[PDB]
Amino acid sequence: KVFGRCELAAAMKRHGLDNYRGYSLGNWVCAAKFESNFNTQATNRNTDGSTDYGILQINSRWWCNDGRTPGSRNLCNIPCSALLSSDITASVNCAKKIVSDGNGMNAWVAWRNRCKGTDVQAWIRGCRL
Ligand SMILES: NC(=[NH2+])NCCC[C@H](N)C(=O)O
Ligand SMILES: NC(=[NH2+])NCCC[C@H](N)C(=O)O
Ligand SMILES: [Cl-]
Ligand SMILES: [Cl-]
Ligand SMILES: [Cl-]
Ligand SMILES: [Cl-]
Repeated sequence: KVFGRCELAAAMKRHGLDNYRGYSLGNWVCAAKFESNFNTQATNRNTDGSTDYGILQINSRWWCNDGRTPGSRNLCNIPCSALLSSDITASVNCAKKIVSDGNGMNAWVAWRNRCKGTDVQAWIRGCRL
């Protein structure tokens, strides 16, 4: 599923991401924009052989099981495929665990490089939330 901008903001809010660990909804929408262009089915292989999955490009190295990332963990206790569903529940629950992990949203390199410090409120502007 390719979400609309306000559509995703709404879904993220419903699943409790808005201001989770102090990160406003706009941060999460901006992160999803540059990670996946709002596409739940996005996948990208990393140089190390792990793969990033879903709207927030969650990595098999630590967070999900894909059966093909040697030495990896599955800290969200899910198959990586659950992160590609049109229902964003698994991605949000896993993102909550990731952002609690110590480095906040810097865990997402695209957020650090393209969203951090910017006017992230623009991402939810005009949305009936
Ligand atoms: N959120 C991340 N993927 N961070 C990268 C390092 C992972 C971190 N050492 C951990 O607790 O698994
Ligand atoms: N070149 C870019 N990546 N621009 C993204 C900024 C989008 C802007 N915050 C908006 O939603 O209207
Ligand atoms: Cl957009
Ligand atoms: Cl594996
Ligand atoms: Cl599995
Ligand atoms: Cl933080």
